[PDB]
Amino acid sequence: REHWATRLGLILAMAGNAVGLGNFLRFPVQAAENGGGAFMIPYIIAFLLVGIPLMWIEWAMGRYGGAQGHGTTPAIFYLLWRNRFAKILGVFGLWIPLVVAIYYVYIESWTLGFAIKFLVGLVPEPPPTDPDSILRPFKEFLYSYIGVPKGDEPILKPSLFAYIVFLITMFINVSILIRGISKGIERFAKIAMPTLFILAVFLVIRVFLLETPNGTAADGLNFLWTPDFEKLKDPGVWIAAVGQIFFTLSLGFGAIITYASYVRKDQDIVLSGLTAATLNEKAEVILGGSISIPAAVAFFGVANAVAIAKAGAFNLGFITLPAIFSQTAGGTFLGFLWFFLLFFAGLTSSIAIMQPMIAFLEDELKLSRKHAVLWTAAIVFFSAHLVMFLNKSLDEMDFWAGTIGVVFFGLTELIIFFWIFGADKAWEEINRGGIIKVPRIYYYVMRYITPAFLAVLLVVWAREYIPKIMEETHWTVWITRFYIIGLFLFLTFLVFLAERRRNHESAGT
Ligand SMILES: CCCCCCCCO[C@@H]1O[C@H](CO)[C@@H](O)[C@H](O)[C@H]1O
Ligand SMILES: CCCCCCCCO[C@@H]1O[C@H](CO)[C@@H](O)[C@H](O)[C@H]1O
Ligand SMILES: CCCCCCCCO[C@@H]1O[C@H](CO)[C@@H](O)[C@H](O)[C@H]1O
Ligand SMILES: CCCCCCCCO[C@@H]1O[C@H](CO)[C@@H](O)[C@H](O)[C@H]1O
Ligand SMILES: CCCCCCCCO[C@@H]1O[C@H](CO)[C@@H](O)[C@H](O)[C@H]1O
Ligand SMILES: CC(C)C[C@H](N)C(=O)O
Ligand SMILES: [Cl-]
Ligand code: NA
Ligand code: NA
Repeated sequence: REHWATRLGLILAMAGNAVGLGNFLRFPVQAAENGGGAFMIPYIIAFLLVGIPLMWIEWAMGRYGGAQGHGTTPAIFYLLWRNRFAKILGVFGLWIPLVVAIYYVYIESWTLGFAIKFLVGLVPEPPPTDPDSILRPFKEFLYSYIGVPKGDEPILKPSLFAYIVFLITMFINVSILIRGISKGIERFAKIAMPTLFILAVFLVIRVFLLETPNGTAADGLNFLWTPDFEKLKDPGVWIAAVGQIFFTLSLGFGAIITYASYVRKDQDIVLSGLTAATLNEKAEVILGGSISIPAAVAFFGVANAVAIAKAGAFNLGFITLPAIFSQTAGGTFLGFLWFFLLFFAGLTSSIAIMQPMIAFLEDELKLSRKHAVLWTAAIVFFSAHLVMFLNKSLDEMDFWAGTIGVVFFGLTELIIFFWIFGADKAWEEINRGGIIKVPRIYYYVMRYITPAFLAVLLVVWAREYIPKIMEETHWTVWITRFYIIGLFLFLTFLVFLAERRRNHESAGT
């Protein structure tokens, strides 16, 4: 089996797994929509009660499976719980990353396309004072790129440039993955992560220099870091916070599990897992939190900045920020640096959510790496046509896989590892070879608190939010639901073929 070559390479690869579009695009919007500082308390609590403990659990499961030649959940769940239902539950650990990859790589390609256009100066020219006259051109720029519907039909018409850039983006992902764990992902991470940190710090510094009649960057920081205990009683803020913690730490996506399956059986995962999680949180709350919101608040003030965040998931990052930058000397190049930052952030993450399908094809169907990467790329490329052409398909996938699915799967993997496999065997497995030990209090959090927390959250989700999503949506959501259910059936069939192959192999040995 492949292994990470160095400790630093492993840490930077896992940090790159985590530090993505989630830190720079998703976090600011989630925080802004939910009262800034009012979001942060639940967010910190969720990190401590869900993020940290689940990170350790996923590292442990991955390392445990890898020692036996398995990096994905169909096989790993079965190793933990020898029951056919384990294998079926395990399909989610392939299905989630695949469905998320389908839309995530497309959004990642937008950042490459924008980076290129900002670099070469093919960007809107706002008329030099009224905000709308400054934002509108950038709104139109994004809408023309992805082809937002201008009429009634729920159909997208991406530009030719966007489509070609998606092809290039797929090619770049493949070129890293096809080189494997140590020569591909690890090597790339040693270059991308420092570059990413440098760009982000530079952008924070530039943003902190912003001052207008409407405010300063510091007003943005105060908004985000001022506690509001009157929201702690709102289930919505908790659901938001926990969802962001899952997405941001790559938890419940089977991706941490697969990366950890390349860690040697003896190697520490306690300090390593904690460091990766901690690096992600610094990049999220310090870097991600200090770019978009402070820029927006400085130029528009808090109320408007909040209204912008609520407008869409992409307004703040693809429209508002570049518009703000355009009003400053060298602002187009600053826009380039921003999109280049997002691209590297996305790229180090998308390789992580494609690796689970690759590992499954290698481990369970015995494909060569080359064929496993190419088939994985073909499935993602093909499927992405749904997200590229059908309005709001992206939103549906992000909900079922990227939102509900990961919380469900996080709870599932915890129950399988800490309840069925056995809490004490699980604890031993986590701490084995640890440079540090997990604090004793975390045994009780993992066994009792975390699962209760998640169960309650999932119930509130199903009761107070999913009814609307099932009944108040346009009929075209069933196109996406049909397709991703078919993907689940296809993956279950592959797991069935893998057990048949194992049966035929064992009969020959
Ligand atoms: C069922 C269809 C399977 C894959 C068909 C993909 C067809 C891609 O179509 C392309 O879309 C681009 C972006 O809109 C346009 O720039 C090009 O005109 C067009 O060739
Ligand atoms: C990184 C290299 C990507 C090259 C993609 C080329 C896409 C060609 O796209 C064309 O570009 C023309 C000029 O911009 C436009 O007039 C047309 O709308 C468009 O068809
Ligand atoms: C679900 C994924 C398949 C949808 C993408 C199909 C691509 C359709 O392609 C379209 O064909 C039209 C007429 O031929 C042309 O007007 C456009 O150039 C082109 O975008
Ligand atoms: C997955 C749903 C989105 C698919 C993209 C629809 C692209 C619309 O393209 C349409 O294709 C029709 C059939 O070829 C043609 O009759 C029309 O010329 C054209 O408008
Ligand atoms: C609910 C999540 C709380 C996480 C914070 C744990 C802080 C670590 O707490 C420490 O743990 C050590 C090892 O058990 C003990 O030696 C110390 O008594 C204690 O200070
Ligand atoms: C799906 C995950 C790989 C996403 C990544 N953790 C991010 O924050 O963007
Ligand atoms: Cl374009
Ligand atoms: Na993240
Ligand atoms: Na990343």
